[PDB]
Amino acid sequence: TGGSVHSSPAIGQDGTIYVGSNDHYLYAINPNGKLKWKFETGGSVHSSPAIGQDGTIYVGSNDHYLYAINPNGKLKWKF
Amino acid sequence: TGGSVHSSPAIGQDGTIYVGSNDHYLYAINPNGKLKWKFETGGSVHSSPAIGQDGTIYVGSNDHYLYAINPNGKLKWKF
Amino acid sequence: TGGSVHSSPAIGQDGTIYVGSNDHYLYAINPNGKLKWKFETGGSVHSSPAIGQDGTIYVGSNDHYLYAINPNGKLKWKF
Amino acid sequence: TGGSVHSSPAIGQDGTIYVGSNDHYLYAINPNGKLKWKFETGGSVHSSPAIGQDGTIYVGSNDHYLYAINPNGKLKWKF
Ligand SMILES: [Zn+2]
Ligand SMILES: [Zn+2]
Ligand SMILES: [Zn+2]
Ligand SMILES: [Zn+2]
Ligand SMILES: [Zn+2]
Ligand SMILES: [Zn+2]
Ligand SMILES: [Zn+2]
Ligand SMILES: [Zn+2]
Repeated sequence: TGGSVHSSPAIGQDGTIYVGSNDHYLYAINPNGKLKWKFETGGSVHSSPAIGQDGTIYVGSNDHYLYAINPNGKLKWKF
Repeated sequence: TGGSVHSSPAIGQDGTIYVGSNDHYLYAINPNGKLKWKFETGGSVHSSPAIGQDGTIYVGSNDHYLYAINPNGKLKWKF
Repeated sequence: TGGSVHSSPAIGQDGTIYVGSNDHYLYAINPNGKLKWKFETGGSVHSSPAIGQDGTIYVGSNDHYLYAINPNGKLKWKF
Repeated sequence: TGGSVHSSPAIGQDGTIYVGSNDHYLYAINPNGKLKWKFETGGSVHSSPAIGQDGTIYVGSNDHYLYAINPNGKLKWKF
């Protein structure tokens, strides 16, 4: 990555490892080690992501925002 | 929100995203992005909430308190 | 409690809420709100407890120790 | 251990307790209390490990790295 990983990884149903980092990013990583995508946030992602029934990744950041991100990496919504 | 989200989101059985923030609040957010309710606490909510069989949300805060909150947003009890 | 709750609560199979606090303690709390027991540790319990198949509560502390605690509150072992 | 345990323990399917520590290590501990193995990292392991279907332990560290570790203790990959 590019920042310390204080976030705890969540594992998708397809096996994808979802984790945040204090480099302002959220990383989706395949089990083989290659990166699926990364979603840039406005602050350090200290929160551990959560996965719902639809596969949406819910993670908070140090920019007052709670990000909802689709499995493909596009932003669903943000609070 | 109004504060950095160091808390990790818990996802309800109905799909509701439960998360805390260091703005002293606990947020219940629908999957569509709209807010269900928020419960104000006496300190920054750094702990990640937990959900039991009855749907009660258990989360700790930086005010020495462990809050138990019903799914509708009213306080069950606090330790 | 007596200290800020940075630990995230784990919920037992009987419904018991297991959480730590930075007052050096680990708290087991019944869903009704009354306390089951508390196990004193040598440092602030910042880690979130985990529960295994036998009901043992595994939680780390800021005293270099990883505590294993039986459901009744007595120490199983510590690393 | 040799450092404060800010990481939250993950419990394997065989019962093994996987946890990190700020002594730069990741600890795999049998339920009897004896250590299975430890994997040294380049920074304090503040993240809580996660376990996938294959039993791989995914944990982040304060050295910008996301470690993937096989159940036997050898490194799968790292990001
Ligand atoms: Zn760094
Ligand atoms: Zn930053
Ligand atoms: Zn801020
Ligand atoms: Zn405050
Ligand atoms: Zn205090
Ligand atoms: Zn202390
Ligand atoms: Zn120390
Ligand atoms: Zn160090």
